[PDB]
Formats: sequence, structure tokens, C-alpha cells
Amino acid sequence: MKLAPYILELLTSVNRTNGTADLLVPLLRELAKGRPVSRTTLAGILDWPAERVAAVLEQATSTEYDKDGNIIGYGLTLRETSYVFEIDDRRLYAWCALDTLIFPALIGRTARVSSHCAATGAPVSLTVSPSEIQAVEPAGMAVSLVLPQEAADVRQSFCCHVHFFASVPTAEDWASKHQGLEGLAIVSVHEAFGLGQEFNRHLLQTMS
Ligand SMILES: [Br-]
Repeated sequence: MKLAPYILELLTSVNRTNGTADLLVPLLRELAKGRPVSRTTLAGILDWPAERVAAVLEQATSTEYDKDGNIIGYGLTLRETSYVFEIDDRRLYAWCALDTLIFPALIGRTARVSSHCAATGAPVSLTVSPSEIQAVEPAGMAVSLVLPQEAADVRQSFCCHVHFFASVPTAEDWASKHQGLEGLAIVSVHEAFGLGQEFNRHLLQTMS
């Protein structure tokens, strides 16, 4: 269909707090090692004062921390979710279906992604590289999209409604029951990957 509204609102949510886009990619690369990430480590990678790392993370209210206050989850996460994101046999996780399509390009790694259809519980899997998706199972796999909302917890507002589905008709059947969701739309996983490529292209533009 036409996915500009989703690209627009995703970019605005990242660019709404200065620093977020510039912290996101280095943080995702660190989390992809599979270990908790300290604020001190992040400040050193960014060459930022600690107070600036703090102020950016303060606005990212969905950030997940461990017992030591290390970062363990920001889109990519060490804590188990419905979206399995495996790189180099390290099993990591993602907050939503679209995250699994976006991250490989940002971290420069190929991921074996797996989940379950949110309508039928059927297993779904695919391989996501920086440039392409392969081994899409089922081939007709679909994704739900909603419009992110201003100054809402991004994970309860967006990620929790962005699922994989076994097929577009299965997802549209599910979608008929959930019309209260703002801007709910069903797309193929290829369309969703294209949305991710457009997001990532604009994201890298706006980095320092
Ligand atoms: Br449009």
C-alpha cells in the first residue's frame, strides 16, 4: 500500500528526543554482542558525557535494565519476548516484528528470526540480512502495523501491536476484530521489510 505515514511517525518518534538516533545504532551494536551494556561503556563509545547518555535514556521510558542498572533492552533485548533474533548462535530478542526486519542492516549482521502467528499460533521464521529476506516460512507471511502515537510509551503504543502472521488473509481476519487500533494495517513481510529499509535510510541520514 502506502507506508509513508508509518515511516514519518517512526522517524519523528526517534528524532523527538535529541540524541536518540545517535545513541540507537551504537547501543544496538553493543547489545548484539549479547551482554548487558553499561552507561559508562555507551558514553565511551559515543564520546559523550555521562550526563548526556543519561538524559537521552531518561526519555526512552521502555528501556530495560538489569539488576546492576546496565541496559539490556532497547528494541533489541536480552530478555525473552515473542520475537527471537538469533545472530551467531546467540539468541537475542526483539520488541516487535518490525524491529527484527530493521536491526540487521543497523548492526551489519544476518539474523535467524522466529516467532508465532499472533492469530493462529503457527510458527513463523525467516532469515533477515542487511539487504534481503530469505527462507520466509510461510512464504505469505504478514505483519501488522499501527501508527505510533506522540509521547506514548513506544512499546505499549506500537511494538505490542506489531506482530507476525501466517498469511495476509489470516491477519486481515484478526484485524477485523481490532479496529480500535490507530491506523491498523496489514502488509506482507516483504512490504514491512521495505518499510524498514526506508526508515533505516532516513535514520542514517539524520545521524551526526
Ligand atoms: Br500515503
